[PDB]
Order: sequence, then structure tokens, then C-alpha cells
Amino acid sequence: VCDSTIENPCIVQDSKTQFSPVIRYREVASIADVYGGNITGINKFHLSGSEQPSEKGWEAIAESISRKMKKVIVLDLRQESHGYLNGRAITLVSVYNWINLGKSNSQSTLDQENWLTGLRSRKIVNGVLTVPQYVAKQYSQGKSMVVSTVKNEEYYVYKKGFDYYRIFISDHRAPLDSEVDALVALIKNNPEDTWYHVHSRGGKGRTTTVFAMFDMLKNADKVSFEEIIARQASIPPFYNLMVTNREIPELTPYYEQRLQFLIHFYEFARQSLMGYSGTWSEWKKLNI
Amino acid sequence: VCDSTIENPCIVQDSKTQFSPVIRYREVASIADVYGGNITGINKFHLSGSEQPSEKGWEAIAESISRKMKKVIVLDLRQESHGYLNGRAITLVSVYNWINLGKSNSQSTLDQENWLTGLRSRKIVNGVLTVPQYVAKQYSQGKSMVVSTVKNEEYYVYKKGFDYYRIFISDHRAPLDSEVDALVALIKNNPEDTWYHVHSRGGKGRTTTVFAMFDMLKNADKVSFEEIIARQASIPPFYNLMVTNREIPELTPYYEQRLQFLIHFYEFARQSLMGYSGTWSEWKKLNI
Ligand SMILES: O=P(O)(O)O[C@H]1[C@H](OP(=O)(O)O)[C@@H](OP(=O)(O)O)[C@H](OP(=O)(O)O)[C@@H](OP(=O)(O)O)[C@H]1OP(=O)(O)O
Ligand SMILES: O=P(O)(O)O[C@H]1[C@H](OP(=O)(O)O)[C@@H](OP(=O)(O)O)[C@H](OP(=O)(O)O)[C@@H](OP(=O)(O)O)[C@H]1OP(=O)(O)O
Repeated sequence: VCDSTIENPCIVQDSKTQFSPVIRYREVASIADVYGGNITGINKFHLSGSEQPSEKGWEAIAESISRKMKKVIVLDLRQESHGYLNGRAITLVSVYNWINLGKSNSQSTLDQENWLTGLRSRKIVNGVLTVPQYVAKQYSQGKSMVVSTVKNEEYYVYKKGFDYYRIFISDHRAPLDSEVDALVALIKNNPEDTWYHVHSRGGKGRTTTVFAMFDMLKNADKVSFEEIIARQASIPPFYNLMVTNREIPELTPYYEQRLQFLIHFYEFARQSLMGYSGTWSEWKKLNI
Repeated sequence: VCDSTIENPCIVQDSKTQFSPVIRYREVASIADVYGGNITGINKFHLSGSEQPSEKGWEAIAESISRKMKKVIVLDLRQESHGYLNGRAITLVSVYNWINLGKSNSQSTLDQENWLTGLRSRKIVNGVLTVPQYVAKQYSQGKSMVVSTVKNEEYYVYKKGFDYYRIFISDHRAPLDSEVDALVALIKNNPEDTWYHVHSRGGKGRTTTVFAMFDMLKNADKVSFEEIIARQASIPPFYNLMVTNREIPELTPYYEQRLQFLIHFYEFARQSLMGYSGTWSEWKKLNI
């Protein structure tokens, strides 16, 4: 039985079933129809986001993207190990969902796939908790499930003809410099018409952070910091990156640091649109 | 001005810039995390591949290989003459990229280095075409570039501490018997832990062919022909050697012949794992 430590992490089932719908799907361009302030540079984005989809959720997302259309890149923002059991999204959860905190991206991927390979070799997976059970610390009341399939996200992304690219952001936290560099390079290294579907575990904090980063990279020289953050918060689920006191108070330092990073990324983006040609890591060394 | 004939071949720049990233890097071992069928004998391969890297691409490849680790052998599969101008990968292109077709490997190397030496003696190289320009037959719209450096691949491979070994495969075609012999001997003559980075021009046809050959040599006695080909097609760029009708229909005969060779190489590999001790050329004489 798990105990949410890194030594005995929990299998937590994020999808209620393999048919569960996507509840936090949205397209950034819709901000132009809801936000009452500066909407300059919004309505042309090829950018959607969501929480972690179920098997069926990927179908709905693919259909949504096709209706709004080039290349489609699914942007997985999750550092933590995750995958699918019988079409249901699952996560390997330690306290604050930081199972892979402090690891190289190579080790994070290795640990995830070693875990998924282990589950895949079993006929029965025990100790599968729902999110309510995990929150309630009912570590021994998990269910035993006959294994039909165990898959990583790539399996479902590849099946839709999309690319998969992972940015290893720790839950509740700002991206590390390596991952900022990687995101900026990805955007620069792909056509401007590329569609990105950004997702995290909950489609809230990390997803909205990256939405804001996209917005700044394109518009920081014609839209104020406050309006970029505000307009990103204007569409459901209305995630406001200005808020640093949230449901879990022990996480406030990380929300404050994440907003502080966004302040600096905004200036980096603005100066980049004005002539600066280096990377985020190079700019940060000279300016912070 | 060039005209894509062997008498006036074109200088074609494969790298957009000297900083262009590697877009088709993958490791064969990853098949074990994506392929839903027989994965026996995959997860221990020390095998990566890519398209022709830019100067900077070699750095990324070296870093990738170090993260997954003995000797490292860069396996250049390209018969055609190629090199680098100011850090950008370049190719001497005749129709269907067959500038060195029918030549001995010694002559191919000689012709390449005579060409590179000629470019290196110039302060300005004229007629440098991008791939789009070449495809569009805009032979006179090439750019003139001040020569900072002209290098062969060895220069960058040696700088990373890797070995360089060339297998002279014609673009779009199966390897000739001499080159099959050479590949099999190379694998046999080096430790089983040796890391191989296999690349062609596009990191598609020739690279995937050799991936399959590696797989067969180790696993043909426990994995079916169809599953070796299928599992090699399971990871990006999803090159499926079963497909013989591709973008260019005049090349279908060569794709069919390449698949036919793989059928025979599979049997050779299987019998070799079962006791046969001769070379491919010896086996082919007795069995085809
Ligand atoms: O998946 P959910 O059940 O909807 O939970 C989300 C998820 O975090 P957890 O799943 O670990 O609880 C969000 O993170 P992302 O995967 O989208 O990055 C997190 O975002 P932040 O901590 O950055 O805010 C958010 O937190 P919050 O509620 O404060 O918005 C939290 O939501 P819930 O606590 O309501 O489940
Ligand atoms: O380098 P690319 O622009 O990506 O082109 C590649 C490259 O051929 P060319 O560069 O000469 O066009 C592949 O060859 P390799 O160097 O990897 O051996 C070739 O492989 P095949 O002809 O064997 O299939 C492939 O062809 P295809 O598209 O049919 O996969 C083709 O791709 P593109 O035509 O899309 O450029």
C-alpha cells in the first residue's frame, strides 16, 4: 500500500473512466470574444489547452482542432510520471505531485517508462486510487484492475497524427530555465501556423503559465503585463496567475515565484521583440 | 549555374542555418515504450539515428548519447558527396541525389574531397541553393556565401571523440552486397556495447533500413519479419519499410527492391543466429 512518499508513491486515476470528457478545453483565440480590454494579437493564435485527457478525450480534442483548421504539436507540460491504464489517465503521485522533482528530464522519462513497463507486465494492477481517495489518504482502499492496456501519452497522440513534445515543469511551479529555453526554441523552430495543444494534469496552473508565455513572446511589446495576465484569465477555467494565495497555503511561495518569473519573462519577451537575440538563459544571466 | 545533371550538379544546403536543430533524432530502444507488439530484444540496443546534422546538431546528438550512457561510432550511410559550409550541411546533388552512383567507394570519397577542397580554396562560393529552390528548379537563384569554413563530416565527428565509418548506400536504394558485408563486419568487429549513431541525408529510408538490419541480426530468430519492420516504424518519423509507393513514383522499383533485400537479409540473419557462419555475399550466392 502506498503512502504518498517518494519511496512508496501512489497510483492515482485521473480519468473517472476511459470515456470521461474534457472539462477544461479552451482555445486562446476565444479571449477576443470575452475579454473587455486590450485584445491585440489574440485572435490569430493556433493554441488550445486542457487537463489530462482520457482516451476518449483525445478524440474530442482532435475533432475540436480539426474544426478550427498544418502541423499539430501536443505540448505535455508534466514533469511527473503519468500514463494510461485501460484508457484512464493515471499519475504516480508523491506529496504535492513531485515524484520527479530535481531529476533530469532523461531520468524523469526513464522512471516513467520503467513504471509503465512494470504495470504493463502485470495481469492485475492493485492499489489504483481515485483522486478523492488519495486526497482522503485512503491508501489501502484502492481497486484492483485487470490490465487490458498500459500506454503512455505518445500512444494516443501518435494515433491522431500529432507530434508529442514534453516540457518538464514541476506541478505548482514555474518552469526551470532549461524548459523555458526549450519552449522558446520549439516555437521558433516550427512554422508560425503550427497548432499547439497545451496540457498539464489539471489544465490550470502550468497550462495557463505557458499560454501567457506564448502571448508575451508575440505581444509583450504592444500589451501590458497586467493585461496579458488578465486576458489569459478571461476564459474558462479563469485561471488568474496574479493570485498567489490559493487552496493550499504551503504552496504560496511557488505561486509567488511563478508570478515573479512571468514578470521577468515578460521583459525578456519585450526586449526580444525589440532586437535582443539571445536565449532566456542568456538574457536572465545579464538581467536578473 | 547548375542543372542537376551529373555534368553540372547543384550545391544544396540541407541545414537552414549552422544552428538548426536535429528534427529526426530517435533511439531504437524507445520502441519498447511505444510499440504494442513483440518488443523482444529491443530495449538493450545502443542505437540512435537522425538526418544530416548541422554543426550545432552534432552537439545535441553528442549530449543525447552521453545521457543514455564505451565507444561511439557515427555511421554515415550516404554514398553521395556531402560536407559543410560555414557549419551548414551541404550536398552535391544530381537527379535523385545519385551523384556517386556506380562509383567505387574510393572514388566516391575522392570525388567528395576534391569537391570540398575546391570549395575550401574559394573566398566566395556561388550558387548555394536551399532544398526548396532545388526542388523548384531555381538553379540560378542560389546565394553567394563568404567562406568561413569548409569541412567534411569527420571534422565534427572527430571533435566529439567519436569514430566515423561510412557505408556507401545510394539514396532511395538498398545497400549493395559490399556494403551489407561491411556493416555486418563492423558490428561483429566491435564490442556489443558499442553505441552507433546512424544517419543518412533525411534520416528516413537508409537510416531505417539499417535500423532494421541491426534488429534482424540480433532478433530474427525470435521476432517475425513483419514485426521487425512494424516495430521499426513505430517511433518517429514512423518510416515504414513495407511502403513501396511513396512521394516519387519513379522510385517505386527501388523501394520494392529494398524490401525484397530485407526479406532475404532477414533469412540470412535468422540462419546466422542458427549456425550459419559465412558472410552475406557468400550466403546470397548459395540462396538467391
Ligand atoms: O488536476 P486537478 O484535480 O484539477 O488539480 C489542479 C492541478 O493540480 P493537482 O492535480 O496536483 O491537484 C493544477 O495543476 P496543473 O496540472 O494544471 O499544472 C493546480 O494548479 P496550481 O497549483 O498551479 O494552481 C490546481 O490548483 P488550484 O486549485 O489552486 O488552481 C489544481 O486544482 P484543484 O486543487 O482544485 O484540484
Ligand atoms: O532529406 P529530406 O528532405 O527529409 O528527404 C528525404 C530523403 O531523401 P531526399 O533528401 O533525397 O529527398 C530520404 O532519404 P535518406 O537520406 O534518409 O536515405 C528519403 O527516403 P526514401 O526515398 O528512401 O523514402 C525520403 O523519402 P520519403 O519522403 O518518401 O520518405 C525523403 O523525404 P521527403 O521527400 O519528404 O523530403
